[PDB]
Amino acid sequence: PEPDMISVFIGTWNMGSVPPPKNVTSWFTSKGLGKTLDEVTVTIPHDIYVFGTQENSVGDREWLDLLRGGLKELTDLDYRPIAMQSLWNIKVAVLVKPEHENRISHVSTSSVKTGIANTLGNKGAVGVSFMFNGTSFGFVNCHLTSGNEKTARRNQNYLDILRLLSLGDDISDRFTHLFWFGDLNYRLDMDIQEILNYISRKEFEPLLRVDQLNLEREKHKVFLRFSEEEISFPPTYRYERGSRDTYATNVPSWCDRILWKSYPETHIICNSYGCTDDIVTSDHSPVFGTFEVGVTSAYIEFESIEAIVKTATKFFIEFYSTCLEYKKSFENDAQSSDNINFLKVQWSSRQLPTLKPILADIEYLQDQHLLLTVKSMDGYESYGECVVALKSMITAQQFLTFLSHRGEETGNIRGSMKVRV
Repeated sequence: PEPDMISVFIGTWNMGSVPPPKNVTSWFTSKGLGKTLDEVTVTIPHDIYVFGTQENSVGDREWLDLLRGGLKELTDLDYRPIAMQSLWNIKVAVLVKPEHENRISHVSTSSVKTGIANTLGNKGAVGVSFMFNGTSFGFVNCHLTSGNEKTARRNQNYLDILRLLSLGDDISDRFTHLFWFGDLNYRLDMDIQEILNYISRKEFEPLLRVDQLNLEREKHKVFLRFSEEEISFPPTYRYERGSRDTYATNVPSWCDRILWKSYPETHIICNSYGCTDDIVTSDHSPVFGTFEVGVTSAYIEFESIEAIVKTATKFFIEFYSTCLEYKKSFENDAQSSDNINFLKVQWSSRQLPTLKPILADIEYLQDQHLLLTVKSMDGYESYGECVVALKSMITAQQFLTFLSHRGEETGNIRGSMKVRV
């Protein structure tokens, strides 16, 4: 009866403060350049459409009506808005096929301004989250600091959004699938003429080697734990308005991006990632991404858990899951330190709780996830969280993962657990 997979469309477009054209068909249908949807059979009406825009001067009401009208003319379906959020001229909207409206719950929205001198809200982010049956989704649409030289400012904008957006403890591990897209504004570290030469040859690999987002991700400095699909479309900025023949330091760049972060052992596949070449009202080309995503419609026991945490003495663990009705441990009963500012802490089975899932079916349990948070006895401060999938843990089996807190890696965790049915 209920679906076990959905198709999600994500579109991002910096509209350049001018009216869009009446027809943006190519954007909605993943047609143009890059990884595209070419066949009739794969160009499907998606279950969820998410539209993120920047420099959007269309009124909220009017823009949503254009999206609803556009989807209706395209699909013959009356797509239902489930949420929308604007921050000044940064706007996101989520629309769902009518047959799925009953499956949506726990809708949330949020926005954050980023700036030192500027808090107008033309730089920042907007966010929307919800549950589709038992699977949660977060969508963040941003517009970060511009300029070739401002990489460090963009990385800080990212960190500030991650820490301050109140969707649904940062947002990193709040959702089964977190999509982050927009005008990220990362540029190419290369001279204008060399860039244009490579673009003429349709040779994108030499350019992608000097893309600042790729370099910063590779250096572990931003978008930790996010993935991006391979880019095979030309830079989406900066074009002359009225054609895509001519690019206008502001060298050509892939400013407009879609990235995702998913819970372990989930099903997610990127089916398209590209840009249009026939929408020409803005100095940016619209970018599309489509995804196939899995959705979901007994005693959990721990033999032991060991963690290494950054600290300069006693810690406990909180266990959280949507499949539970929340639970906690006693303090660690052992600790040691090979190195200064790191503490190895151990919890024997006596210190650890037994968790009780709501249903006992294997098909239900294999799709669930546990959130573990390590907190200090003194102050109840989080020193790190991680997510463990139950899919491979159903004898005792070992999990091994890493602790994160507010965008910093803060240690690791290893444990033995049993899921009995």
